[PDB]
Amino acid sequence: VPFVEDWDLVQTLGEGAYGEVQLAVNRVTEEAVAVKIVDMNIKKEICILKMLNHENVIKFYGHRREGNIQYLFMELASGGSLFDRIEPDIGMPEPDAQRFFHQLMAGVVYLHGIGITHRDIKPHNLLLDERDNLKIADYSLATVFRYNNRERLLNKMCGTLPYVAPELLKRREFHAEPVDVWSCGIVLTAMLAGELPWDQPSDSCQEYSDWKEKKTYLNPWKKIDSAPLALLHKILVENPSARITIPDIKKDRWYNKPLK
Ligand SMILES: CN(C)c1ncnc2nc[nH]c12
Ligand SMILES: [Cl-]
Repeated sequence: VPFVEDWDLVQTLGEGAYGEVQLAVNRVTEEAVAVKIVDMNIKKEICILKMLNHENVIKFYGHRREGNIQYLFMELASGGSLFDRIEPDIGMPEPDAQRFFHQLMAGVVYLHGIGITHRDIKPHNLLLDERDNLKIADYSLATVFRYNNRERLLNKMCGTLPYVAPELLKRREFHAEPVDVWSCGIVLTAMLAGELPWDQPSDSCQEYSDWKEKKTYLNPWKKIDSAPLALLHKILVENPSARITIPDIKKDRWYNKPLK
């Protein structure tokens, strides 16, 4: 079994483009963490990771260079991902979706508050701890959109097409926060319907045209109760300046509904 200083690398949790993530167990003390292995953009990632301190964001423990391998030591989420809690074509019980959505908003308010955009919110990047607490993971696409209290517009296109906001396909430059809000709306759809609404929010996508024409008698919308669906009407708004902000999501009727 491979090892790093005091830790044993004992199994693969994830295989992504950006290296492997391993379960690491201190042989002495028995503490289990996760270790991202990069065979060396990473200067920046580690800088953002060291900023992160919130119960709904993956904590960064530190890194070691060992030749051309960088090791990034991070909080372990032993509950797997939100992706594995979503039943295809069904989703999950509304009260569980609501709790995960509450946690996802707490995490995203946190990141936006330290001027960080995640840029790839999707169920594979939302991990669960042993108590099913949600942790926003993977800061490999994350970037600074606010510094010294001044906003910078983004112009890099990145993310995952079914989760990306339409302005990202159409505008030369756009605001960071409404793109992350949109991807949370697609995550909420996936949790309540167990299906993604469209391949991408482009005019050439029939499913996206159908939503803009308010055909909510179609899937996935017909599986979603009127209350969460009215919130999805405010989140999945094509014009990012008309799109609901997180302060106004927090005042939404479904957001505040007591559930099982
Ligand atoms: C799958 N994967 C990337 C991970 N699994 C468990 N805990 C983690 N902490 C950071 N990434 C983790
Ligand atoms: Cl899905």
